[PDB]
Amino acid sequence: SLEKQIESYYQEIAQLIIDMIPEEWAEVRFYAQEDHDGWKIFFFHYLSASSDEWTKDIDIRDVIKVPQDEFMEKYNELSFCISDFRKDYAEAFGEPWMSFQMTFYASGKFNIDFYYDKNPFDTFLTRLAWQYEHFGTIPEDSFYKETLNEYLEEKAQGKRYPFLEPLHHH
Amino acid sequence: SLEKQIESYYQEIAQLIIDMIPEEWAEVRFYAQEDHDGWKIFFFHYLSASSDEWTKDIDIRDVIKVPQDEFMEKYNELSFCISDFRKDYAEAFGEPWMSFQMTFYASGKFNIDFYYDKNPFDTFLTRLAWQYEHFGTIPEDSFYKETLNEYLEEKAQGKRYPFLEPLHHHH
Repeated sequence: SLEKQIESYYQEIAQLIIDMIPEEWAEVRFYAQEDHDGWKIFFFHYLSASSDEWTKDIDIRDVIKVPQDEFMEKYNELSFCISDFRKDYAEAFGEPWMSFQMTFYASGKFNIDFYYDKNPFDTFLTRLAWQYEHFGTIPEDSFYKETLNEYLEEKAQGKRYPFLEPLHHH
Repeated sequence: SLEKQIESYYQEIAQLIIDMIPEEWAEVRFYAQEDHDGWKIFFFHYLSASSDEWTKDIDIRDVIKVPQDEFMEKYNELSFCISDFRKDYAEAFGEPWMSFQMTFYASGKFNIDFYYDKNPFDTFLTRLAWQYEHFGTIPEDSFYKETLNEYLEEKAQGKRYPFLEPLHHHH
């Protein structure tokens, strides 16, 4: 079925991410983006089981035990998998996704949503805005805070970027 | 012309590498490989203008002052450029290259060669073997050393891997 084939892409992507995570995790959220011209942004965050804090993929290198090339190899395979998935999806569906979001849990639950919007933001600002939407994080550094304001002023005008957003007292 | 179009890829690849380099540099050596199923290895080293020591691409991230995502962005663009190049080259000439090496200098001078062999080694060992062939490096760490032995054992049998060797009767 088409559903099972989508599950296989999920499993293959999740496994590559799991291969890069150096410790026990409770939850992972992954963002992947590619346009018609091959411009790409992708990253994941994961909830550490032992500290209960979210950790960025890019921070793994600080604590990594295996050689860097081993990590970069999985990174490459993940970047390939994203592009290969996009082509096949476009051949089947008739058009490509522009981005997707995937969350998965220790329990084996997952969900994946596809989006067809252009992202006007660069990699650095895409991650901060993604963080902001997913976890309410304002960053500590002042330059990072200023950069996040770029996104926040866009939202203040009534613009929305559902591609980087998660899914009555007073 | 075909010559101009292909030189335009070389320049675009060099510029992406230069964007990642955080200091003055005298020389860069680049290796790139992709097969038919999209399996990829690529990396560069550059020669510092002062030190003057060779530095690995992967070690740049210890010293950068920009956010990591800015470097990862340039990394992604370089990676795409490689695959985009390969695919256009295959369309034009009928068969893709399997790997290539490029050296370029501060002056804008460069040398390049294309290969059509399959590399049986993985990313980690490929760099070790590439470093062994370009700079004669033998790793201090004993795990790194015994990994390189896998490659040296092949060489003891007369096997050669020109896709990772640098681009006479004196003693």
